[PDB]
This record gives sequence, structure tokens and C-alpha cells, in this order.
Amino acid sequence: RSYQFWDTQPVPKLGEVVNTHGPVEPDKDNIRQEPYTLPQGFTWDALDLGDRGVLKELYTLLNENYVEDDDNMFRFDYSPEFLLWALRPPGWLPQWHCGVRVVSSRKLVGFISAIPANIHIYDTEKKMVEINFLCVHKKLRSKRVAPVLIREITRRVHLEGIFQAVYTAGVVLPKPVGTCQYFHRSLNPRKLIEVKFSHLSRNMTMQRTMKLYRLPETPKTAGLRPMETKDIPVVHQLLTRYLKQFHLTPVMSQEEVEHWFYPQENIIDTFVVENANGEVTDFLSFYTLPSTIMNHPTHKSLKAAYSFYNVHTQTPLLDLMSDALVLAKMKGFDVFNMVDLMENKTFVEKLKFGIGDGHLQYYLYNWKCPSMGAEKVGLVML
Amino acid sequence: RSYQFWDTQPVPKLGEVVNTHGPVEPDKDNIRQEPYTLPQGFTWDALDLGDRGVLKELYTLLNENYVEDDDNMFRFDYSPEFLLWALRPPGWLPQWHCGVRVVSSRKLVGFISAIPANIHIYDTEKKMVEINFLCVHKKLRSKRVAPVLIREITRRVHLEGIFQAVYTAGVVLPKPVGTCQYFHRSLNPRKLIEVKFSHLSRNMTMQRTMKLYRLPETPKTAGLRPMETKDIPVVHQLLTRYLKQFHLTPVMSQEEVEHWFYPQENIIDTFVVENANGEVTDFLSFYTLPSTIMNHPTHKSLKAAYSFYNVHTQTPLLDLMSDALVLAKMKGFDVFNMVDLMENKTFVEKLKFGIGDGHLQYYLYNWKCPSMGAEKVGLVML
Amino acid sequence: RSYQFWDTQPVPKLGEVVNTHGPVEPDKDNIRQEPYTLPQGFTWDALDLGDRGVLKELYTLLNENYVEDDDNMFRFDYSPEFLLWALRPPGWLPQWHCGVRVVSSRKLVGFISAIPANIHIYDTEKKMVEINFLCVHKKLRSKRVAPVLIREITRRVHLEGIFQAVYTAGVVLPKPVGTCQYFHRSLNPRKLIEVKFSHLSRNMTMQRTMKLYRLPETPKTAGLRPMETKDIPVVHQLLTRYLKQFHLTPVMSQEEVEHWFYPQENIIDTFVVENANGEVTDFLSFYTLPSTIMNHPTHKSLKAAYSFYNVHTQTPLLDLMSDALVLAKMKGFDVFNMVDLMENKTFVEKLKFGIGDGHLQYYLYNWKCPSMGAEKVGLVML
Amino acid sequence: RSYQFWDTQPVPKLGEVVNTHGPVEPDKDNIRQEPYTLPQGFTWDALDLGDRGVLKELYTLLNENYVEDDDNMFRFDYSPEFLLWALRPPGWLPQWHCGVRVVSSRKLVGFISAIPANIHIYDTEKKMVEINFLCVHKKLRSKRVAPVLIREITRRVHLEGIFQAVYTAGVVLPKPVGTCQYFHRSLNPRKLIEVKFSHLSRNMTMQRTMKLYRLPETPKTAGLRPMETKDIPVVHQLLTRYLKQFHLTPVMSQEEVEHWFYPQENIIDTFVVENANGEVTDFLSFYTLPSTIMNHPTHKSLKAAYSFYNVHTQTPLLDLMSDALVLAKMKGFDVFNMVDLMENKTFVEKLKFGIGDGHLQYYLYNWKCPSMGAEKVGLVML
Ligand SMILES: CCCCCCCCCCCCCC(=O)SCCNC(=O)CCNC(=O)[C@H](O)C(C)(C)COP(=O)(O)OP(=O)(O)OC[C@H]1O[C@@H](n2cnc3c(N)ncnc32)[C@H](O)[C@@H]1OP(=O)(O)O
Ligand SMILES: CCCCCCCCCCCCCC(=O)SCCNC(=O)CCNC(=O)[C@H](O)C(C)(C)COP(=O)(O)OP(=O)(O)OC[C@H]1O[C@@H](n2cnc3c(N)ncnc32)[C@H](O)[C@@H]1OP(=O)(O)O
Ligand SMILES: CCCCCCCCCCCCCC(=O)SCCNC(=O)CCNC(=O)[C@H](O)C(C)(C)COP(=O)(O)OP(=O)(O)OC[C@H]1O[C@@H](n2cnc3c(N)ncnc32)[C@H](O)[C@@H]1OP(=O)(O)O
Ligand SMILES: CCCCCCCCCCCCCC(=O)SCCNC(=O)CCNC(=O)[C@H](O)C(C)(C)COP(=O)(O)OP(=O)(O)OC[C@H]1O[C@@H](n2cnc3c(N)ncnc32)[C@H](O)[C@@H]1OP(=O)(O)O
Ligand SMILES: [Mg+2]
Ligand SMILES: [Mg+2]
Ligand SMILES: [Mg+2]
Ligand SMILES: [Mg+2]
Repeated sequence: RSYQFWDTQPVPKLGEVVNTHGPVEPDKDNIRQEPYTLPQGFTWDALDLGDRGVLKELYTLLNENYVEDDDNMFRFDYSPEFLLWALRPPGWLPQWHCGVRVVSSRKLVGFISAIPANIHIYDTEKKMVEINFLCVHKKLRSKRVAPVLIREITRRVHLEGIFQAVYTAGVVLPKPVGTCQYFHRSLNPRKLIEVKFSHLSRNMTMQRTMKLYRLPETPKTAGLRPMETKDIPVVHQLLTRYLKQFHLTPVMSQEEVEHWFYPQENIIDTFVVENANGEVTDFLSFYTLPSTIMNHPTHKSLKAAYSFYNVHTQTPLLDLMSDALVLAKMKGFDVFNMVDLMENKTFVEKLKFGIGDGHLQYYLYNWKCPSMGAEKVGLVML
Repeated sequence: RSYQFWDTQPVPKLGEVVNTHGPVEPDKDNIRQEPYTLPQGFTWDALDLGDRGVLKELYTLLNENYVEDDDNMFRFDYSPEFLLWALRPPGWLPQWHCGVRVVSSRKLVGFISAIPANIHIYDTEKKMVEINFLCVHKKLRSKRVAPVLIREITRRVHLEGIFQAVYTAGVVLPKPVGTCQYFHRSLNPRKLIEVKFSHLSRNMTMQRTMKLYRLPETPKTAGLRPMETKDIPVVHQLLTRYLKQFHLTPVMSQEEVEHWFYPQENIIDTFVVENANGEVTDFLSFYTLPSTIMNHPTHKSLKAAYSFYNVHTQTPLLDLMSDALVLAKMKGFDVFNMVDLMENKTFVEKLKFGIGDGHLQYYLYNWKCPSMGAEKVGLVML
Repeated sequence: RSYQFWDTQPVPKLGEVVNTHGPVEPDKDNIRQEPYTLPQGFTWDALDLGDRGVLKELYTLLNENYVEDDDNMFRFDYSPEFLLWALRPPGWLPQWHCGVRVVSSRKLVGFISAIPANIHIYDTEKKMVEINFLCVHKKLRSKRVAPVLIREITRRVHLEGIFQAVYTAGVVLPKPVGTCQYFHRSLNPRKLIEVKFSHLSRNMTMQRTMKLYRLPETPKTAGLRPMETKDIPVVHQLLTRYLKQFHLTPVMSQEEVEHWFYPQENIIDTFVVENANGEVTDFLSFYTLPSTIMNHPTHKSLKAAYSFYNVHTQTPLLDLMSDALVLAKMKGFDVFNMVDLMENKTFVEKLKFGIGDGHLQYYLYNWKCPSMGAEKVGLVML
Repeated sequence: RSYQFWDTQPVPKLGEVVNTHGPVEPDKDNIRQEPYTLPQGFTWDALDLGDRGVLKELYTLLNENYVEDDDNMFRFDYSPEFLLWALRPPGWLPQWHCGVRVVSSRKLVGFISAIPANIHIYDTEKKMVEINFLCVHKKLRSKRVAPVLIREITRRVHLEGIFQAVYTAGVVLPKPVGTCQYFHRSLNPRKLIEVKFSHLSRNMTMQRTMKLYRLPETPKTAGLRPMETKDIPVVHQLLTRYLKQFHLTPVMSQEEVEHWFYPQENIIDTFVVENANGEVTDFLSFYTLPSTIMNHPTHKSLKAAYSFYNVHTQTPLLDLMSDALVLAKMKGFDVFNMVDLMENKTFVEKLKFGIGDGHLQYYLYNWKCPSMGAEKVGLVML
């Protein structure tokens, strides 16, 4: 395999062994001032997501052209409020909301985004950006617009003095620092069968599988309750200490912990365990991300919840995650999705998670370091 | 001499000679969510400098209560445009424009500011903040208000995940990382004598004193011209490479170079040297800060120029700085002020600079490192 | 949730943390002299309520356009004599009876009122106004006339040197200082069910319902009698001492105590307990505010009594409120209404009150302070 | 000296040096409902000053019995229009115009008045009353009628929830908060000498006297003009900011500013300085109070001007007061009177003011605070 674009980028080559730690190329001290040229009839446009009309344009572009499963049956349906939460964390910059519009009709046909993040990678803590929501309109595919978007966001991030990024993709590029598998836990088995998300278990029937995937009516961990403002410091402390055991992690400020974990309905849910002494010992969190059910006339929305960051110091992780499934069922989700990073593998069997198709690859840009097992990835991206 | 406040802070003790490099205390896992309590009748306020009224409140407070000369006869005249330049560089945050108001009147009586900066100190580059414009109304002096302002800005910076700061002061605190002296160069001698900035020397008549300091009407260096947008990258590259030879320097992004150096009338002046080949090989910069005569506040200002960053690779430093003086005299400045950091000592005598009273002390908060000579200090602060 | 008008006003933002106590903005030392511009065809007019024709006009506007229940079945029917009581307390001003007329037909289509009140809020006592009776004609709804009325009364109150205000609303605005719930006590349960104010309970008959809510035919408390002029000082004394335990209360002069509590038939009823020693140790009070029953051929009005201020020092509060119910029943009221402020929650169950829909939000204008539970609200609005 | 009445009142004793701040006794929560008993044959009557017959009775009482001059050869000549201005400011109450009448004849023989005012005293602002025009018929003197008047107006003010007062007197009572002296400026010195208000000074002629006190015929400050309706906001702003430097001051609403300063001929004169930019930067004001002369060599009345509030921010105070004298002379005044409060002492010498007999003592009722110098008194009483 030959990568026309990625062979020119500061990333390790696919089959290369990596025994060192450090950047691929030195920091630049002079940056290209002019935006990269787009094909004729297209123009750059930084999207003001505070303008609800422009936010709806981005919602529409992603709702119609963003990530689909392998079988092309489901597509992510990021709500506009979710996109606001994901794209305006502390330190966001308007130029890093990088759209492409056709000049004649002003139609949004491309996008890519960067948000700042302090990243712990092995023994180094570096200021980086997280790249997400790279999208090219279906009617512009395979014309190498995606390399222009990547080079442009690189340029605009370089202008701010940042020379490394982290990103995830379902495809293999040079070169994954980690590779993870998807796991799903059924909550509404019938809907998952009728929409062909899962198939009837072999040597089983419909209402056999239902009471097999049944769970309690309310969680079992004593002291569980939704996160409040008074919990921001301890949630920050619990997260920082928990994440030290992994090799690729975010390093969040207390302001970033508030942004990413303070509950917002139909966006992010965080529950803390406050024990008999009044101490917050653990917390669980998951975010709301439905998928559009394509070419299906009856059921059109698949309501999914995604495991976010789950920290345990006193409640066993099995108890914590069981309660997360229970809370997700109570809130009307159809499935609970996660990736096998951190300690997520440890409760797959007992909590009856099923393995999904594909792989999630983790990448660093302009950083060369030995790869790591999925259990050492401690970074969850949206 | 003991420091009731500073002895409690993460800084080296005076007299403690330091040979190590690192933080004094760890980054904080959890941060006080509540602002520190002010004396009764006062409250915090994050000033929105984008509001014309609030901005005028700030320069009123500063022009009436900020730093005066050791003589107590010259109040600096801070303009709103200058304050937006100094207080809103890339990365500025509203919560870091920390004001103190009387609760009932909302009268502004205190201020302290933080701006983010990437700082290189010996072998380590770290994101810090620069603390400036600490000001307490003259009717509230000597009543412990300054330690509360310092702790509150410390708290607000901690909340963003930053645990180091750099600051300067004319007073000795635990513990200076560097000590610098002030130097001034008369441009318009007769006005400085009339105002009593400089007095009549021994056997020195003023019929010939306009001779001692007179300068060419035009600069010697051929390719000298004002900095333009097209120069932003090369000025960024020149500055970054020049600063590597010092031990305490900023690390500016290209966006930060544009903000700090792109010329703004009566604020910041930058001239690049473009040689016979079209290459920019040097540049000089100075910022504008006039002073009102405390005895004659209704009279016109004392126009002062302050040396900023001067980089040479092809023009001799002596030539660049001489042209700096000539350009300042051309623009109507009465005096050119500088601090003996970087290589500024090398042209003091030849260019007829005179020493000033007092010392400029440089400090790091929560970073223990050996002290350095003025000539290794490569950071200029407003 | 974005408020086009309220986000411009000196009130805290919804969901903001409030640590402080004080004004949002300073007292204004120059006030807009010109009334705010109304839509074409409409004019301001200060209503002289001492003129019976104009009083009738305001009565008509409110009787047809003021507050309805959330099912549009009942509308407040403030009497003219009630309106004089509520709008001409000590210190009233004619410019604060602010109406809007149609220029051609002189028809009253809008109103808003201010009355002065000294307000105790936490550890501060401020001269404020109470804003009430904001009303826009049904045919003029949703045309942004309310923001003009609010800004104009704000201007007219500013002219008299008052810069804080207290008000209640059934809708959620930025930002409630307290939230309370409505409770009712059936007195004529047959009529209440016949007009669908109440519904028949769980498998219970009409005959069982009527005797569940039966009341004694005379009050129980020994010494209960209507308030007389001689009681004004002790009622003033009882109220002042009792209100000290709450966090938001009025501070009434003795002249204000006479206005608000001296009995006026069909307006305000106050009963004191004069014990066997001849001293007044308690008092209860309720005002008369019926509701129009919309589109009913037989029942035209819902005669309702509203709990006002009830002070107990020797008679148990439970006993006082029971006699309030008995007295209201004797007087022919259909229902006894209250808000769960002060200690009202303590007798909801014992005395068989039933919960109402919606909430009553309490707001302060240009005053930032922590919110409070309903039991610390000690201020009753008309 | 024993003060039979004042020793019973909540005021500091003379010789008691006070250096705390606050009320002498707490607010009362029950107030005497019945008027105090007068000597047999006398009754209380609240004077309706909107009745021209009753207004005529009051100025008859005052013109014949109120404050005599320092030579008791003149009588003040209070017009009905002056008294309306002094006694009906914003917030006036009819019960605070407190008269005493003979029962059988209804003859008015006593008076005392309260008007409301917000008062800034050191670091406290409080709603107070100003007491003035205490007058007892000459044939009723020394019968202790004045203490009953004072107790009765205290009671009527307590009934409205106000527990502090400010007042002035020529006599020493417990306990002056500040002491000022009277100054006067001859404008028509020949008339003053002929009516024995002045005596021709040491060894001079009338010609030399009239030359000594001669004034320009037109004011020096160009842009001086009468106050107009459009100036009400800026005059309010100027006054509020200027008065902050003094320790005892009124806090006027914009409505109060209009009442006290808007010109009424033969009552109050206000002139503003509108500079070359159209900005109003200063104002001067004086009120009219003539004195009838009890003798005629010719000359029935003495036209006296009294300095009111003079605010300077651009015009030097010397020039502003010089222009006030010129304006008073132009309008036919014979003398310009003032008290050495605020900055008035600073132009006594240059503008040729002379000292008058007696002193003006300032008092607070039920408020303890340190005394102040005359130049810190910022309150002018009629
Ligand atoms: C210091 C600052 C650095 C900041 C930048 C750091 C790097 C950030 C990198 C981006 C992180 C994104 C993180 C996320 O958002 S991952 C989510 C990506 N979005 C989707 O999957 C949505 C649906 N798909 C599309 O909209 C388009 O098909 C996309 C835009 C994916 C490709 O458009 P198109 O189908 O029209 O293709 P092309 O002809 O234009 O281009 C073909 C070239 O593109 C390489 N390609 C294909 N898919 C990806 C992919 N997901 N990451 C990186 N490269 C990808 C491919 O190997 C080939 O290069 P090479 O084989 O010739 O070498
Ligand atoms: C990780 C985030 C960290 C962020 C914070 C990093 C540290 C930032 C540190 C501040 C960087 C400022 C950078 C600039 O802007 S330097 C310019 C400072 N401003 C002026 O000189 C303006 C005119 N002066 C004033 O307004 C007042 O005199 C000030 C406000 C300076 C002091 O008010 P006042 O005279 O009423 O005093 P106090 O009774 O309240 O307090 C006495 C205590 O204050 C300590 N003091 C006096 N002057 C300074 C000074 N320049 N830096 C640090 N500390 C100072 C003093 O040693 C004593 O502590 P200790 O002797 O008892 O121990
Ligand atoms: C220093 C002195 C300050 C003095 C002023 C202190 C503040 C006084 C504040 C008033 C205290 C009143 C105390 C009482 O009397 S509460 C009783 C209010 N009256 C009624 O409920 C009677 C029936 N309703 C009506 O007549 C109208 O629907 C009213 C007049 C309520 C609104 O007219 P309309 O339906 O045609 O709407 P619009 O298109 O003109 O305007 C919509 C805007 O108005 C905001 N809105 C809606 N309802 C209220 C409400 N009850 N308080 C404050 N704001 C309210 C709304 O959020 C939106 O603003 P934003 O969402 O764009 O931000
Ligand atoms: C919270 C609400 C509080 C409101 C009230 C605040 C207090 C307001 C207080 C009033 C502020 C007034 C502000 C102005 O208007 S000052 C202008 C006063 N008026 C005149 O000078 C007009 C001509 N004089 C008279 O009409 C009478 O001589 C007056 C009425 C002055 C006294 O009548 P008379 O000569 O027949 O005497 P008496 O036997 O009835 O009574 C003798 C008692 O009166 C004490 N005396 C003498 N002169 C004054 C005086 N100017 N303030 C206070 N007390 C005064 C005296 O020390 C003795 O008390 P004590 O030595 O036994 O203790
Ligand atoms: Mg393409
Ligand atoms: Mg202080
Ligand atoms: Mg409307
Ligand atoms: Mg008497």
C-alpha cells in the first residue's frame, strides 16, 4: 500500500519499528500565511457556531455526509447542542472551525475542526489539538479535498504555535499508536433486531433474548446521584489520579472537567457515588449520540449512549458499569456503546457486551513513540 | 526582614541559593471554587475591556494610582488602545482581568491581570502567565489588599491548569531570578530639563547640550522600513532564533508575533531592515507610553519610548540601536527608555545612555531555578 | 433558552453561580428624560386612579386581559376598590401608574405599576419598588410591548432615585431568587368540582368529599376578633419581630402596617388574638381576590381568599390557620389560597391543602444574591 | 449647662468625644399613635399649603416671628412661592407641615416642618428628614412650646419609618456635627450702609467704598447661561460627583435636582457653563430671600442672595463665584450671603467677603459620628 498524502506527513511509516520518543520534525518558526488553494468555485469559511443558522448548516452537513457503518445502514446524527459542547470547550478558536462552501450557493460542503488539549503521552505532556468531524460532501468524494482540509487545519494550528495533534479513525493510516475494538450492550433488543443492528441469537427466540438482556429498574450502588457544581473539584481530582496508570491520556484543567462532565440533558450524563461519609468515591459518565437508521421507513432514529470516563476507587468497576447500563436503559437509550480501552475489557463478559465490527485506531501527528495496547489508551474522543 | 505573605508562597527564600530546576509544589488536583473573601464592602469583578466604559474605568484607576517614578512626579498616561494591546493578546481570558469594586458604588479600586505566555527558562519550555498591572487605589494602600488580589488571580489561573507565572517588580521579594537596571537616552534635552527630568550637569550649558545628544535626521541603515503584514513570518523566525541564546525568554507563536509587533500608531513601532537582496535580516521595536507631569497635569505629555525586542543578524547592533534612537526622535519622542537585559549593555556608553534609579527584579512563581545575569534575561514586560 | 430582552438587563444569568450580595450596576447619575418610543398609534398616559372613570378603565383592562390559569378557565377579577388599596399605599406616585392608550380611540391597552417598599434582603435593607399588574391587551400580545412597558417603568423609577426592584412571575426568567408552589384549600368543594377547579378524588364520592373538607362553624382560638385602630402598633410590632427570621421580607412603617392590614370589607381581613390579659399575641390576615369563571352559564365567579401575613407568638400556627379557614368559610369564600413561603409548608397536610400547578418565582432587579428556599421567603405580593 | 429637653433625646452629650458611627438608639417598632398634648387652649393642625389662605397664615407667622437678623432690625420676607419650593419638594407629606393653633380663634402660633432627604454621612447613606422653620409666636416664647413641637414632629416622622434627622441652628445644642461661620459680600454698599446693615469702614468715603466693591457688568465665563430643562440630567450628574468629596451631603434624585435647581424667578437661580464643545461642565446657584427693613430713610426691602450649590470641574471656582456675584448684582440684589462650607473659604479673601456674626451649627438626630470641619460639610439648608 502507498499513501500519496500521508507519506508526505510527519508521521511514522506503517511497518516501521519505533524505539524512541519525540517529534518527527522540529517546530516551525515561519508559517505559511495564505490559506491553501481550493478547487475553483469553492472557498474557505470559518463557521460561527454561535450563529444557530450556521450551526444548523453544520448539523445538516454531518447528518447527511458524516460517518457511516461498514454496511452503510446507520449514520451518526450529532445534535446541534452536542456539536456546541464538542466544538467550544475551553480555549476553542473560531478559525479552528474550518468549513468549505461553494461560492455560488454558499452551500456548506466540507468541514474539519481542532480543539486544544493537553495530552499526556508516556513520559511527555505536550499541548496538542484534537482533530474531529472531518467531513466532505458525498458529491465531492474521492477528489482529494480531504488532504486540503487536513493541510489547512494543520496550517491554522501551526499559526497558534502547536505542532502535535491526536486523532482517531476507523481506517488504517500511518501509523496507529493504538488500536481498539468496539463493544455494544443491548438495552432495547427488539428495536435492535427489527432495524438489523443485531440479529436473533442462534438457538434462541425473541423473548428469550429479552429477559436475557434485562436489567434492574434502578441502580444498585448506594449513594449514586447526578453530578452537581459542588462535585467539580473532586471529579477533577478523581479523574487526574485515575488517568495516571494509562499511557495516552488527557490532562484536564478544572475548567475542562466542568465543561466535559457537568450534566447537560441529551448531551452528557455524569453520576457520582457519594458514600456514607459524604465523600465522592467514584463517578460514571456517558454521552448521547443517536444514529440515523438509513433507508428504513418505520424506525429512523437509533438512540445510543457512549461510555465516556468511569473512575472507581471504592465501588467495583463491575458495579459502576452495571449501574451505567441501568441508567442508560432508564433514560430510553437503545444500546450502550464503548471501546475496549482502559479497563473496559474486564467487564465485557459479565455485563453481556457484544463485539462489533471494525476497529478504532488512535494516532499522533508529528510524534514518534512506541505503540501501546488498547488497555493503555486512556483517551476517549467524541 | 520577613515577608508575612511571600513566606507562605511557593517561591525560593531570599538568601537560599538555588541549584535545582523545577516546580516548588505539584500541580493542584482540586482548586478552591470560591473566590477569596475581600474586606466588607468590596467585591470581585471580571472587567470586560471590550466595553468602552469599563475600559475607561481601568485606565482612570491606573493613570491615577499605578506606578509612579521614584520621584513621585510623573504619572504614566495609559491609553485604552494601549491597554487592549497589553491585556488582550492571543489567549487572553476575561476572568483574568481581575478587578475589585466597591459593592455599593461599583467604583473600581483594584486590579490585577494575567495573560498566557509560553516561557522558556533554561532547558524547560512551559505555559505560564504574565502577571501585570497590580494596582490598589491610593486610599486603600497598606491594608493587605494586594495579597488577596495575588491569591485570587493565582486561583483563577490554577482553574485553567497553569501553575507557573512570571512577573517583574521594582521591589525585592523572594526571590529574584534576575536583576536589571534602567537606562534612558535623552532625545529632546531642553524639554527634559524644563520638566526637570534631567538637571543641568557640571559645567554644562544648554546652548551646547542640544549638541551632546543630537542625532542624525535620517537613519544610517539602508533598508529600514516599517514592518508590514508580509514580514510577520520572518520577524517570527528572526526573533525565535535570536532568543535561544538567553535563559529567560518568551516563545511566541506567529499569531503572537503579529499581535506584539505589528505597528499601531502611538502604541507599538517595529521597523524591519530589508537588504539589497530583499531579505529581512534585522528588526527593531519600541512601544509608546507617555507621561503626564504631576505638577502640570493640564500640560501636554512627556512622550517616552521603551525598547521592546531588537534582533540583529546582519546590521550591527550598535547601528540598529542608533537608528532606533533616530526614528524615535523623528516620531517626536522626548526620551528612549530601556532595561540592560539581553545585549543592551553593549551600547550604553557609546550611545550616551544614562542610568536610572532603582532596579527591575524578575521573578518566577512556583519554579525554582538558579538566578542569572541581566544579560541572559531575554523577556521584556509591559 | 435565550432571552432577547432579559439578557440585556442587570439581572444574573440563568444557571449562574451567585457568591455575592450587591447591585449589578451602579446608581445612574443621569437618567433618560424622554419616555421610550411606543409603536405607531399608541401613547403613554399616567392613570389618575382617583377618577372613577379611569379606575373603571383599568379594572376593565385587567378583568379581561390579566392573569389566567394555565388552562384558560379562570381570570383574576381585581375589584376597583382592591386596585386602589394595592396601588395607592403610602408613598405612591401617579407617574408610576403607567398605562398605554390607543391614540385615536383613547382605549386602554396596557399597564404596569410601581409602588415603593423598603425591602430587607439578607443583611441589607434597601428602598425598592414592587412591580405589579403588568398587562398587555390580548389583541396586542407577542408584539414586544411588554419590554417597552418594563423599560419605561424602570426609567420613571430611576428618576426618583430608586435602582432596585422586587417582583414575582409565574414564568421562569433570569433569575429567580426564590421559587414557591401554590396550594389551595377547598371550602366549597361542590362548586370547585362543578367548575373543574378541582376533580373528584380516587374512587371517592361527592358526599365523602364534602365531609372530608367540612369545617367548624366558629373559630377555635380564644380572643380572636377583628383588628381595630388600637391594634396598629402591636400588629406592627408583631410583624416586624416575626419577619426577622426570613431572608426576603418587607420593612413596613407603622403607616404602611395600617394600610396593608386595617380591615376593609371585600379587600383585606385581619383578625388578632387578644388574650385573657388583654394583650394581642397573634394575628392572621387574608385578602379578597375572586376569579372570573370563563364561559359558564350558572357559576360566574370563584370567590377566593389569599393568605397574607400570619404571625404567631403564643397561639400555635396550626391553630391560627385553621381559624383563618373557618373565617374564610364563614365569609362565603369558595377556596383559600396560599404560597408555601415562610412556615406555610408546616400545615399543608394537617389542614388538607391541595397542590396547585405551576410555580411562583421571586425576582430582584439589579441585585445579585444567593437564591433561597421557599421557607425563607417572607414577602407576599398582591 | 443642663438641657432639660435635649438631655432626654438620642443625641451625643456636649464634650463627649465620639469616634464611632451609628444610631444612638435602635429603630422603634411601635409608635405613639396619639399626638402629644399641648398647653390648654392650643391644638395641632396639619397645614394644607395648597390652600392660599393657609399659606398666607404661615408666611405671616414666619415674617413676623421667625429668625431675626444679627442686628434684629430686619424681618425675613417669605413669599408663598418660596415656601412652596422649600416645603413641597418631592416626597413631601401634609402631616409633616405641623402647625399649632389657638383652639378658639384658630390663630396660627406655632410651626415645624419635616421634608424627606437621603443623607450621606461618612460611609453611610440613610433616608432622613430635614427639619426647618421651627417657629413659636413671639407672645408664646419661653413656655416650652418648642420641645412639644420637636417631639410631635419626631412622632409623625417615626410613623413613616424614619429614625434619623438633620437640622441646623444658630445656638449650641448637644451636639454639633459641624460648625460654620457666615460670610457676606456687599453688592450695593451704599444701600447697606444707609439701612445700617453695614457701617462705612475705617476712615473711608462712600465713593471709595463703592469703588472697592465694584464688580464687572458682565460675567467673565463665556458660555454661562441659565439652566434649562435639557440640563437637568447633567446638573444632577455634576452635583452627585462633586459632593462625594464631603462627609455630610444630600443624595438627590433627578426629580429632586429639578425641584431644587430649575430656575424660578425671585426664588432660585441656576446658571450652567456650556463650553465650546457644548458640554455643561460647571454650574452656580443662589436662592432669593429678601428682608423687610423696619425703618425707611427710603428703602422698604433688602434683596439678599444666598449661595446654594456651586459645582466646578472646568471653570476655576474663583471665576465661577466671581460670576455669581456679577449675576446677583445684575439682578438687583443688595448682598450675597454664604456659609464657609464646602470650598467656600477658599475665595473669601479675593472676592472681598466679610465675616458675619454668629455661627451655623449642624446636627444629626439619633446618629453618632465624629464631628467634621466646615469645609467637609456639603449640605445647604434653607
Ligand atoms: C499540528 C496540527 C496537526 C493537525 C492535523 C493532524 C491530522 C488530522 C488527520 C485527520 C483526522 C480526522 C479525524 C476524523 O474526523 S475521522 C472521521 C472522518 N469522517 C468520515 O469518515 C465521514 C465520511 N467520510 C468523508 O466525509 C470523507 O470520505 C473523508 C473526509 C473521510 C475522506 O475524503 P474522501 O473520501 O473524499 O477522500 P479524498 O480523496 O479526499 O482523500 C483520500 C486521502 O485521505 C486519507 N483519508 C481517508 N479517510 C481519512 C481519515 N478519516 N483521516 C485521515 N485521512 C483519511 C486517505 O488515506 C487518502 O490519503 P492517502 O492514502 O492518499 O495518503
Ligand atoms: C500560578 C499563578 C500565579 C499568579 C500570581 C503570581 C505572583 C504575582 C505577584 C504580583 C506581581 C505584580 C506585578 C506588577 O504589576 S508590578 C507593579 C506593581 N504596582 C504598583 O507598583 C502600582 C502602585 N502601587 C500599588 O498600587 C500598591 O503599592 C501595590 C498594589 C503594589 C501593593 O499594595 P499595598 O502597598 O497597599 O500593599 P499591601 O499592604 O496591600 O500588601 C503588602 C504585601 O504586598 C507585597 N507587595 C507589594 N508590592 C508588590 C509587588 N509589586 N509584587 C508582589 N508583591 C508586592 C508586599 O511584599 C507585602 O507582602 P509581604 O512583604 O507582607 O510578604
Ligand atoms: C429599578 C426599577 C426597575 C423596575 C422594573 C423591574 C422589572 C419588572 C419586570 C416585570 C414584572 C411583572 C410582574 C407581574 O406583573 S407578573 C403578571 C404579568 N401579567 C400577566 O401575566 C397578564 C397576562 N399577560 C400579559 O398581559 C402579557 O402576556 C405580558 C404583559 C405578561 C407579556 O406580554 P407579551 O406576552 O405580549 O410578550 P411580549 O412579546 O410583549 O414580550 C415578551 C418578553 O417579555 C418577557 N415576559 C413575559 N412575561 C413576563 C413577565 N410576567 N414578567 C417579565 N417579563 C415577561 C418574555 O420573557 C420576553 O422577554 P425575552 O424572553 O425576550 O427576554
Ligand atoms: C427622627 C425624626 C427626628 C425629627 C426631630 C429632629 C430634631 C429637630 C430639632 C429642631 C430643629 C429646628 C431647626 C430650625 O428650624 S432652626 C430655626 C429656629 N427658629 C427660630 O430661631 C425662629 C425664632 N425663634 C423661635 O421661634 C423660638 O425661640 C424657638 C422655636 C427657636 C424656641 O422656642 P422658645 O424660645 O419659646 O423656647 P421654649 O421655651 O419653647 O423651648 C426651649 C428649648 O428649646 C431649645 N431650643 C432653642 N432654640 C432651638 C432650636 N433652634 N432648635 C432646637 N432647640 C432649640 C432650647 O435649648 C430649650 O431646650 P433645652 O435647653 O431645655 O433642652
Ligand atoms: Mg475528495
Ligand atoms: Mg491595601
Ligand atoms: Mg406585545
Ligand atoms: Mg414656648
